Amino acid sequence: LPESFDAREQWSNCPTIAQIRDQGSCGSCWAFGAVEAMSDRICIHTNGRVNVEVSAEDLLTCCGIQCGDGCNGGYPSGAWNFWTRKGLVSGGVYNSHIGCLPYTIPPCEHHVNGARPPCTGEGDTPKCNKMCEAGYSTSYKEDKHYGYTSYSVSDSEKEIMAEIYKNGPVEGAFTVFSDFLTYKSGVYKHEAGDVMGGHAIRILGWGIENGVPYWLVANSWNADWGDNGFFKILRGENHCGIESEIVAGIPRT
Amino acid sequence: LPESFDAREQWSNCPTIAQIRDQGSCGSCWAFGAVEAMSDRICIHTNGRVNVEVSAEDLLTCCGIQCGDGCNGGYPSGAWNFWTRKGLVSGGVYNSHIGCLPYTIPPCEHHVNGARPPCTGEGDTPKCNKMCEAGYSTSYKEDKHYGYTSYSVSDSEKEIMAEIYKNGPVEGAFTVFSDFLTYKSGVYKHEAGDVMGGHAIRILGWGIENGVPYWLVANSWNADWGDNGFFKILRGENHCGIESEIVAGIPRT
Repeated sequence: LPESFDAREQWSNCPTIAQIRDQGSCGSCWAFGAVEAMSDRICIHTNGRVNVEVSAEDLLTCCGIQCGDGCNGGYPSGAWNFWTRKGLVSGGVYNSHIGCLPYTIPPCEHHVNGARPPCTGEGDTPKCNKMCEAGYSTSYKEDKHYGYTSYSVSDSEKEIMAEIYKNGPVEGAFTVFSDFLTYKSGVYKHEAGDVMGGHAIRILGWGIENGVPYWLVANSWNADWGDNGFFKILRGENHCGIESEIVAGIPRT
Repeated sequence: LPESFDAREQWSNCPTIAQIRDQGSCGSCWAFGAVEAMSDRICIHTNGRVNVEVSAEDLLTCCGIQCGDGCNGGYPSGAWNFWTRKGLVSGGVYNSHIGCLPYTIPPCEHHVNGARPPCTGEGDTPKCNKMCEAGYSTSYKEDKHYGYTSYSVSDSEKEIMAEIYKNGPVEGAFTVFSDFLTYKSGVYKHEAGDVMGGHAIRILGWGIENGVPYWLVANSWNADWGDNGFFKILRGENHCGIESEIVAGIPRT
């Protein structure tokens, strides 16, 4: 296995892999981490032939109790589970107007002095409407994209690495401390600050930066957070349980 | 698979299965759900031959950063990794003087009234003393028992059940609300309640209360909290994440 890896280089024809989104003022990081990596994988699974942004709207509103409690938080493995069964329509970003269900919660500043509104506390969850936005060609039903299988990956570096290399990006989670919130670049290790909680993310590569091994990680706090919305985190010593909740799946053909 | 199951009667030769520990004033439930399930497994796998209380003290204090922040909380999957690599010594309950390193943190009252002092959040992590207590027949390095494997179990009801039924109780986790804290009897469904955090526990069976399918769970809050130390929580609904984070392993024997 190579000394570093990027899903975006390895599968450059797939655009969603370089994309960064915004969950807004809603705790849908469980939903985002999932729908991001599904998009990457549908594309990867099809040599590019299929290129869908899978909807964060669909999963967040329509999943139910299995995924947890919506904008108040949720469970990744419920996400991929719902995907293998009820499956997931496409949906661009806020006012993208692409696919079936574009995401309907606005972008905001996540701990950064920008020009968009302040995010403020987890939004409330919207209802589930089994119908694509008006203008979209096919219906919700016909627009579903299915998972064939989903699974948890074990706490083993080499294993989480083999998975990203062979099947594309995965979903992870980790404890979040205050000192995280103002990350800018380099490799995040924890030193200071209080607990804030788990928070789900999409892992898309690994590498070494000045002696230090890392996971390359996409956050859903838009691109003016961190390193263009991405970040690196210590790899190897379960740092913040980053290696404890890897979940993944294979798209149906 | 059976419609009902109890590891406690499946392997009645295996006493640790029926035992409720007390974690005391320390957030070491991640440690307690693992050594508990590990003991159960060492007993089941050697068919009776080896019977030990695996030490909570050793895990909690000597595992380090791969497991978390000790008494402030940690990560089940880093516990089972530790076992497979560095091993765990024998330790019974507080003032048992059984085994190498018995637990050094006092039993207390956990969201109940009782004869014992109230628990506290304030819980320092005892240091990693790599010495068996005085009297113990065998030295610390000698008394270590090792994991052969550690693995995450996928979010599948039918798959979780079959792991237990074929291999022993498991460790797992769920999101705790405040309505949980005052449970007594019956099957847990989260109705009301506010969010309090994760809780790592040990699952040892399943069944059906009045139509309601549930999982049999050992808490580590002593026996006067709840149903003699155990509780039932609903099944098949990833309810409060119960089917989301299951970890296990096979003893080296």
